[PDB]
Amino acid sequence: TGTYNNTGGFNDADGSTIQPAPAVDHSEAELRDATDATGNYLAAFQSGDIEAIVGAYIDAGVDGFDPSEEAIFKAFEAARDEATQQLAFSAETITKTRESVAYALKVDQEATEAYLAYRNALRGAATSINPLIDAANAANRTDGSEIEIYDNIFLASDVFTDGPLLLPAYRELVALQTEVNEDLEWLGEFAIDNDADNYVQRYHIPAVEALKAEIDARLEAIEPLRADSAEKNRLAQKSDVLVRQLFLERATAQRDTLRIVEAIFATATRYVELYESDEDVNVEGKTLREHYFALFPTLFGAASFNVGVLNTADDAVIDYYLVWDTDLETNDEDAAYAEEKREFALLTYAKIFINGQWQEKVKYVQNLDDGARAEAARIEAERLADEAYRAEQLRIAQEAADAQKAIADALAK
Amino acid sequence: QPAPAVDHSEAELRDATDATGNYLAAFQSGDIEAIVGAYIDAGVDGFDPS
Repeated sequence: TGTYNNTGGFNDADGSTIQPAPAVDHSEAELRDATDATGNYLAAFQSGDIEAIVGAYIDAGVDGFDPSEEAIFKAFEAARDEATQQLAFSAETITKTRESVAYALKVDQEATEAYLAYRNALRGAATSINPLIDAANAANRTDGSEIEIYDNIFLASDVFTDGPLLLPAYRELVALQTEVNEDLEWLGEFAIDNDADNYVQRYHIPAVEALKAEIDARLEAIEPLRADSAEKNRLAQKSDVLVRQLFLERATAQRDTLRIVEAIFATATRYVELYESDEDVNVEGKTLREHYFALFPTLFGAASFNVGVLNTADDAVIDYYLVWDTDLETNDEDAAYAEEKREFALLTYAKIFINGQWQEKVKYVQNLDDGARAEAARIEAERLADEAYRAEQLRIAQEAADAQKAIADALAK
Repeated sequence: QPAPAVDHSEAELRDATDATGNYLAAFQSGDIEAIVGAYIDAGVDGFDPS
């Protein structure tokens, strides 16, 4: 049950029912295009000039302008139908934006998980390597010219920080492995034992071999985590979640404005329709057509408030499409999404107690209307039923009396 | 409700009362933002405005 007028509660034709939001990547350009496809419809309404509104949303008609009320009613009905369709599209825009936001959250969640795993692996390798380096350095008797004195790993890029860079550390580890493999081959020479001031001993080779084996065992496990971290950090940089939140806010404001636009058009259509009509009954000391005319002053303020909100909602997107303060210090952060979500939810909660003021008046007038229309059928229905019942009762009684006369004449014979 | 003489320790009273007094901290503060943040669930990551 769903129409411009309905008695079935929440409706999907307006954007009030529940809808799932799987993580599906809808590009921000798609959001911008879909939102601008509707924002062009509201330029005349947001301007506020009545002449522009009547020129844009109302059709002039045949070259010879017909001033009869029927053409005016038809034009208003067409405008109302167009507004209804625009509202139907703005409904689906919301779900599109929500799915985009969900995907944008999932990607950088996975990216930061992978980064943490890779950093932990690097920290473990750093913990494991250094003691063997010290042990091998302690067991050296050469002059230190070709077989140099080793230095502690990660001398520049401090890995123990929470969010440091991690490529220079890997390159330093690779360079250390290369240096170890280079210095290992000179241990196989024949004239390395030059003199007492520089020579080799028995325990240098086992230490060097153990260090090389540990490095080779660590790198083999380090590699896949580095690859996954790089791949996932590159992917999460191709989507921002803040602009999608802004688009969601803008589309919600657009739907809110389209609601009152449709309400105004429907009110005008119904007011024009009830001209000199049989259904224009009188209630509460006034005519039914009179009740509709009183709705405009409140709508002209509620729509003003909605347009004031939508103007800021529109201006926010244009100035913050691709610029700093929308992307932040690192690839994954929820300290900014949470605050904006909180503010948006608070604004959504607050606005549900404002539109209801005019919603209840519209519901009151509409309720008067369908109550009168539906009550002006039950008398006729019951009258027809009672007439049929009485006719059937009389017919049955008459035929029974005829049957009694029949048996009378039969057994009297 | 009846009330037979049964010894419930004052520490039990304090714990049972504080188990409820934590619920009313946001309401007793009086700030509407704290109330809506504490007693109302935000929902799915994509905030549904329906």
